[PDB]
Amino acid sequence: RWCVYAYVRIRGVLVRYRRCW
Repeated sequence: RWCVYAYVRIRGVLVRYRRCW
């Protein structure tokens, strides 16, 4: 019951996104 963001390597770049349990 929590959510957190993370960064992924896409297009040789670092993109941030939001995640949830």
